[PDB]
Amino acid sequence: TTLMLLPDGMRRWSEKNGVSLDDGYAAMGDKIIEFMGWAKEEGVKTLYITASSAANHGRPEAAVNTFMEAFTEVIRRCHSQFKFDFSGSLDLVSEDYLTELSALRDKSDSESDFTLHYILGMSLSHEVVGIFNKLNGKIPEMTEEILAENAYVPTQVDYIIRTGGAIRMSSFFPLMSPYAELHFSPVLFPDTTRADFDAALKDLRARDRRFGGYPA
Amino acid sequence: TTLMLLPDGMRRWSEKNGVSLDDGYAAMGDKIIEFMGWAKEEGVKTLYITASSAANHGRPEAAVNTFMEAFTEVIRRCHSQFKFDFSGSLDLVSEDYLTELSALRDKSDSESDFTLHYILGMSLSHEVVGIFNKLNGKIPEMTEEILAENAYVPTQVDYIIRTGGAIRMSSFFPLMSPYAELHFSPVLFPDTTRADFDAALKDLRARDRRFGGYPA
Ligand SMILES: [Cl-]
Ligand SMILES: [Cl-]
Repeated sequence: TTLMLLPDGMRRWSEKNGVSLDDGYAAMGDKIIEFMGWAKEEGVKTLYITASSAANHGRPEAAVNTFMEAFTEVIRRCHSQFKFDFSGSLDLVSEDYLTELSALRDKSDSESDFTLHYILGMSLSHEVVGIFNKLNGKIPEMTEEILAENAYVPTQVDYIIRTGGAIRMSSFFPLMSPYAELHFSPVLFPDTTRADFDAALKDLRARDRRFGGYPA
Repeated sequence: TTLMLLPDGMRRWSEKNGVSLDDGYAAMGDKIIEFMGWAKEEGVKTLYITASSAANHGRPEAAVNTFMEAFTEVIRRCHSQFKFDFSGSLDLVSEDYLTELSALRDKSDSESDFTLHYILGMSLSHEVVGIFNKLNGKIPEMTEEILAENAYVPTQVDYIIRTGGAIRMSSFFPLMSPYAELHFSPVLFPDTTRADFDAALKDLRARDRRFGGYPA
């Protein structure tokens, strides 16, 4: 199973509890590690996590480093437990975070049958723009196969969990996975319990799935 | 307000009521006309309807003509009551139907405040592929503005209503509207009542909305 987690709710959890944004993101880091264990136990093989939108990288440098440091900490803690990978709008990410993440990809277990994959600077319009400008005037035509090899999410997504209560995709729709089953939880990400996750998976596993076929 | 309608449930409604798919598609036709009235009354100004996926046009000819004929009939019957437009994977649609729709756009009321706009052969991958190949080697670079002027859905979508109970986007996510608010209705589209529509709007209208800002 391939699962994509949209872990929304950090700021509002911090505000709710009267604690700093650094605390919220620390709680998010701990919850990601717990969630990863739950996913593993339920047979998820690939866990995509939307670390950021393209819009998030236009925030103040200080606030960018808050989330970046929190997402990187998770990988510093657990890179030996999985194959780590990342992609997205890498042009938006500071060199020092790109160097660290590359090192952590290299230090992670390429023989793990579990993949943890961060999407950074996610956004369809930014994604398409980027792919266009990389290949524009360079190749003779685009095909769905060439699109898929340049897409931020390199494989098909079976399920999406969005926490935090918004019922919208925001910047995080996977370009090449039209038939991903969507589960929206009202729980703020750092409050997610194992029962919230189990309810999500019970819903998702019972859906009448649809797979796509050959392009048009 | 801009509303996109994903009117799923025709095939299952016909099966449930023991009738032909032609009868399913005519009940859908009658209901689009009714829904359009309902949307006018609640302040909808542009109503996008997802008439087909790109995948829909790989079905056999007979099956294609059933849906193309039923959607085109709505517009034959009502074109004087709104401004009509259409877009999408026009490369997949037969010349006869493009000519007729093009005539119906012309004969519709271009001075109406209400737009009914059909998306044909919707699919992000096929969309992006098409936009790429149109513009490949033709411009020095893509920007968000240029993407937006070539996208199938030409304006921002505020709300999406998907009937028929699936909780997924299928081929139908609007490329340039990350923050479109999603409402999933379990009702099969030909059974949709005013009360279903009102509850959809009561939910969509109370959402905490978010808007996009300048690209990166
Ligand atoms: Cl959001
Ligand atoms: Cl579907």
